[PDB]
Amino acid sequence: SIDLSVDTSEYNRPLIHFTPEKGWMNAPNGLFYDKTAKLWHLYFQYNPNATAWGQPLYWGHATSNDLVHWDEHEIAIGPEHDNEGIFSGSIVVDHNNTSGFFNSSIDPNQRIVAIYTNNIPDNQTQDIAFSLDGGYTFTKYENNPVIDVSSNQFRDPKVFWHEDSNQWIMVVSKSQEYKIQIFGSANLKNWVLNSNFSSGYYGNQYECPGLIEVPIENSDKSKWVMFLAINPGSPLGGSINQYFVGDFDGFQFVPDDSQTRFVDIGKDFYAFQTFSEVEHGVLGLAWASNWQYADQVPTNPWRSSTSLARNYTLRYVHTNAETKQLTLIQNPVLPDSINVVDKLKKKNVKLTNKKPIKTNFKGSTGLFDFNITFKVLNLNVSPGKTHFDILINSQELNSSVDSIKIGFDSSQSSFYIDRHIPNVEFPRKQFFTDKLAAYLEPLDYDQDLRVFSLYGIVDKNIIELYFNDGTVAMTNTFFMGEGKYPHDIQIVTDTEEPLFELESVIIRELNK
Amino acid sequence: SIDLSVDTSEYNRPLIHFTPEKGWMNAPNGLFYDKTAKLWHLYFQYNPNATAWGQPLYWGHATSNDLVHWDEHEIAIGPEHDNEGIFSGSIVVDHNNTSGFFNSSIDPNQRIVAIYTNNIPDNQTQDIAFSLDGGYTFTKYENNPVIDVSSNQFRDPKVFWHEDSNQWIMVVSKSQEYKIQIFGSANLKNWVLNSNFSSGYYGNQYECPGLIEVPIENSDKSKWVMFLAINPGSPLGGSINQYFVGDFDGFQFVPDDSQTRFVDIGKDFYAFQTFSEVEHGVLGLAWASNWQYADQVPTNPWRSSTSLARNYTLRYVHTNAETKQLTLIQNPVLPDSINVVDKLKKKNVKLTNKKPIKTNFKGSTGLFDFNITFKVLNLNVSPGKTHFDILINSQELNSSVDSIKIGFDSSQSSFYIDRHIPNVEFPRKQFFTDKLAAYLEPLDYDQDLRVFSLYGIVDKNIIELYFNDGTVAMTNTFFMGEGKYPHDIQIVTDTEEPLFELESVIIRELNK
Ligand SMILES: *[C@@H]1O[C@H](CO)[C@@H](O[C@@H]2O[C@H](CO)[C@@H](O[C@@H]3O[C@H](CO)[C@@H](O)[C@H](O)[C@@H]3O)[C@H](O)[C@H]2NC(C)=O)[C@H](O)[C@H]1NC(C)=O
Ligand SMILES: *[C@@H]1O[C@H](CO)[C@@H](O[C@@H]2O[C@H](CO)[C@@H](O)[C@H](O)[C@H]2NC(C)=O)[C@H](O)[C@H]1NC(C)=O
Ligand SMILES: OC[C@H](O)[C@H](O)CO[C@]1(CO)O[C@H](CO)[C@@H](O)[C@@H]1O
Ligand SMILES: OC[C@H](O)[C@H](O)CO[C@]1(CO)O[C@H](CO)[C@@H](O)[C@@H]1O
Ligand SMILES: *[C@@H]1O[C@H](CO)[C@@H](O)[C@H](O)[C@H]1NC(C)=O
Ligand SMILES: *[C@@H]1O[C@H](CO)[C@@H](O)[C@H](O)[C@H]1NC(C)=O
Ligand SMILES: *[C@@H]1O[C@H](CO)[C@@H](O)[C@H](O)[C@H]1NC(C)=O
Ligand SMILES: *[C@@H]1O[C@H](CO)[C@@H](O)[C@H](O)[C@H]1NC(C)=O
Ligand SMILES: *[C@@H]1O[C@H](CO)[C@@H](O)[C@H](O)[C@H]1NC(C)=O
Ligand SMILES: *[C@@H]1O[C@H](CO)[C@@H](O)[C@H](O)[C@H]1NC(C)=O
Ligand SMILES: *[C@@H]1O[C@H](CO)[C@@H](O)[C@H](O)[C@H]1NC(C)=O
Ligand SMILES: *[C@@H]1O[C@H](CO)[C@@H](O)[C@H](O)[C@H]1NC(C)=O
Ligand SMILES: [Zn+2]
Repeated sequence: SIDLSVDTSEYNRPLIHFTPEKGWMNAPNGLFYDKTAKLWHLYFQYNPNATAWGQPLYWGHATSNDLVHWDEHEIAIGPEHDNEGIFSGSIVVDHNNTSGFFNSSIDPNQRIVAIYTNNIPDNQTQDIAFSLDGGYTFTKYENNPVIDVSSNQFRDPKVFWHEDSNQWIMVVSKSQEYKIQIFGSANLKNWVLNSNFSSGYYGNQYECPGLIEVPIENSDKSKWVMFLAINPGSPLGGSINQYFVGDFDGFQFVPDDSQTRFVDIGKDFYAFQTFSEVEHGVLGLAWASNWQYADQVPTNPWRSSTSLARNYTLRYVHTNAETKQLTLIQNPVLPDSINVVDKLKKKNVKLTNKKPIKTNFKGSTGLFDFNITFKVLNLNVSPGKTHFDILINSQELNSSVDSIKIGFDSSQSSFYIDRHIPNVEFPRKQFFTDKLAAYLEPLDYDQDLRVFSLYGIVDKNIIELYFNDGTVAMTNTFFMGEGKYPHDIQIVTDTEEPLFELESVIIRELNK
Repeated sequence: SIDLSVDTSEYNRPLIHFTPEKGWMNAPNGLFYDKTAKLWHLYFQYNPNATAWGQPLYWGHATSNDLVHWDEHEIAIGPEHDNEGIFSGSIVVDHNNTSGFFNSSIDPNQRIVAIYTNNIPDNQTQDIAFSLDGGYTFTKYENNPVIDVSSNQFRDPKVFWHEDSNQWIMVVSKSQEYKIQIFGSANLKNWVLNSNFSSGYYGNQYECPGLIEVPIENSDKSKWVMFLAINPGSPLGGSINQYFVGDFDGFQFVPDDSQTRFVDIGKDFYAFQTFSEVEHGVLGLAWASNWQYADQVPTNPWRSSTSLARNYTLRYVHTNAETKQLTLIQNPVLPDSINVVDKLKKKNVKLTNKKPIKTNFKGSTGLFDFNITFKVLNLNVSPGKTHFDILINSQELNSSVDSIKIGFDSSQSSFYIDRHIPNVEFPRKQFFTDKLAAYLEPLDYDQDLRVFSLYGIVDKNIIELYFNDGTVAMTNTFFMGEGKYPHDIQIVTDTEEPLFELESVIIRELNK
């Protein structure tokens, strides 16, 4: 039912965020690294027959050597019937053949098992499938389901090997009971329920849980981080991801505190999953939309991208002037395989109304990043002027320029985005929150002067912001008018004297 | 420093929300009922010298017989020096003279003690003062402070008599340590620290805690509810109030669960306090703004109102189709001293693009309410049309009408507000979030049809929404252009056939 006569790709298909060539994508699934083939695998909730969610629902599949250049493959897993779906799940590598699926002809690093929710009318079960060809084709286990609790709200298994307790661990959502259930298994087939976990912001239901050891920076120690998706009922409206920091013994997750925190405080970062088989640290990505409007955004013949892959650490950071908290840090994976088409580089710039920064690039890919370290100077200005703005401008088309704005206000110690584009209309835009804010403590002090940093990347219809070296992340989609895409970046202020010193400014036009 | 030559009152001063005649108001303080005088007392953080926060900072004072008609009095409490402030606090009635301040000539119901934070350079302490004239003038205790922990982040005491443990209880914020501290006292002068409580959404700092016994509807049971204000770092940006439900023994508050929930999910409901000496149930109100922009909004010669007084209960409500949670309910206090100028009443209205509801009132007070029960019918419509909208329109003034919109989308089971008023500019409007949403389960089912209810009241610059008989509350200010205020209400949809039946619609023009 997709109309291949209208293609928006030229102006709003991301270059380095994965999108399916056609149809509908939601949650990322089965994320893993093949150490033998040296390949990253992305699977995803996929409806090839429309640009909206529907059954039959499949695992789509793509691979990358570098987490930015993706090759889309044939559908990996499909349902038995048209009114069924292969819902979310994860992949593990069964190196030691605990499952019995793998003989000496399958390299240990390629002993690939998918654990997923099978959705049929009035029933959700956890099922497994194995791949003998490096994750391209799967055979479903003959004795599926591996877990059935007679529920239609029981989904999204994330599985990992727990060395300390010598077993497989599954975290899975009992979605409308607001429980993350922790199961254990010797062989991925026979599972025992070990504990239930309930905390944080409940919203309407629990989805896509995760549980992983995240490294503490400058340390050989880690904490266990429980990830949890809720939708609807996010405090920002719709879908959001949250996390909990604590310890895990193979049976029970015990948070260090009872505080609620979000992974990303943009509108468009949901169903976060981590890659299995990562040698150094923790990598993950999410679905870069919001259930409130994901199926209505003006893209064709596809809807949805993933976020960039991000690298997850824990750092002690000031959440106020007195107090440090061990906080989830994330920074984008952007390797040297990305081409720099053109660059603006400045240092020690005193920003004023007479000294704007303006890119003057020959053309546009619609893919840019900006990297700024700035200091707030001791200058008293009128309350309307305590800010500077990064403007992302389209080309002029039909006599107008569309823009989005990213700013910082020194009186509020807060970043903000305004993704309001007048004259772009789509269904459920009343839920498409335009103004988002993030409070941060200074990254550092230079004498008495507050220092902050900002890294942003814009990729045709998505902007990802990382405040203070990944202390806070904010992911938002944006939809410029037909044919319009990012062409030029400006950094402006209305202050006559300098309130902000840009210690370092690097703005790059990028390409695949 | 206030310019009394410019007065916006005629178009944007609320009729039934308390505002100071001039200057700056923030947190409500010292809320209590005088059972002898039959008088409600409102005190508030008050800067009479500007329409922005500054020291010296005072307790302003107003009284009401009905919680809508307020009489403003002389300042009740002031600081010793100009670089000091009487910060937030509470009042108790010391009926049995545990303090020793009151002889036989002071009616027991009028034995009024204020407990407040004294803010001086580099020090915040808890201090007390007593009134011998029914709360109009205070004498500070000669041995203040009553609590000093050598901190400049130690504020907002809410004190109550705990009958079960036969002592005074103080909840107070150790703001940047993220602790609510619970102290106990025989006499309001000598305090012992009994416990610390840390939970929920931390943001930047803890403020204005509260702890009170709230009744469960249709039962003789109750729970203890801990209230907590955070600012900045609200997930909605800036300032917000949250709550915890559990039990209290006079020493330790123990929540029933570790979930985070907000009292009000509008932008403009902060520093909530409950009235002391309420006979039946729990009444409270808040400051109806957000620290991000409170001191920049285009009102003069005052800034800020309170919310309406609200009546607080607990009810088991569906947060999803399967699961009920004991949830905080709030409904506005709107007594018979409010006059109905005009009303539109409709019932069993099958709403369509050809059947809009439009008020045709002769003039406008700028004060209206709307009370709607509606059913979602089984009709498949295009995704752009799965909603209806309540439009609140200004008069046409120099050929333009300003409006705000409250809607419901049946596909998302969510209400929304859009307070976006283009052309009205003020400092820090980048933080003035325009689009807010609230997910709700149906109030009821009529066979298979989903039933919802909405009560809204608009009072010149503030709209308060109560979804499903107070299941969710949302408070937002809005600023129409110079001279413009609400005049007419419309209820519209774009559906050609009926998707919504308005079972009952009552729209009233009100006056004081
Ligand atoms: C994600 O960020 C982490 C840093 O937090 C990166 O981990 C680092 O990765 C490199 C490999 O690229 C490691 O270097 C190797 O370490 C071994 C053992 O010391 C050494 O013998 C090898 O010669 C090699 O240099 C490095 O140790 C590691 N750092 C930590 C703290 O684990 C990781 O590369 C990032 N991943 C991506 C995709 O960006
Ligand atoms: C707030 O709500 C409670 C009901 O939830 C009201 O309590 C009743 O008040 C009347 C007197 O006005 C008593 O005779 C009843 O016994 C009370 N009922 C319960 C269940 O306690 C209270 O009146 C309300 N207050 C306001 C101002 O609306
Ligand atoms: O249908 C499930 C419900 O609508 C969720 O809010 C979306 O569900 C998720 C998360 O968005 O997508 C998957 C199905 O495509 C499912 O496995 C997962 O829990
Ligand atoms: O001290 C100001 C602080 O940063 C808060 O965000 C505002 O403080 C409050 C709450 O808004 O106002 C009062 C003083 O006006 C103080 O008692 C209370 O904690
Ligand atoms: C859906 O897409 C699948 C996979 O391409 C295809 O085989 C099938 O015919 C389609 N089903 C429907 C209902 O269109
Ligand atoms: C090992 O598995 C391979 C791949 O399916 C299969 O072809 C082969 O027969 C198996 N070998 C043995 C010894 O069973
Ligand atoms: C966990 O939750 C399940 C499903 O509700 C319940 O049956 C079981 O009693 C709980 N188990 C534990 C260990 O709490
Ligand atoms: C941003 O600049 C910092 C400081 O120069 C640098 O170390 C970092 O790698 C840059 N970030 C990105 C994403 O390129
Ligand atoms: C502030 O207002 C108070 C009370 O009206 C008044 O006594 C005083 O003159 C004012 N102080 C300053 C510093 O403006
Ligand atoms: C109570 O104290 C007041 C002064 O505050 C005084 O007017 C009065 O005489 C006293 N009454 C008694 C009964 O001691
Ligand atoms: C409560 O918190 C205070 C301030 O951090 C601390 O000194 C005290 O030891 C704590 N008391 C208890 C009983 O936890
Ligand atoms: C709204 O309508 C209901 C009847 O459905 C009524 O009982 C209730 O009091 C009304 N609310 C207000 C605040 O007027
Ligand atoms: Zn606009």
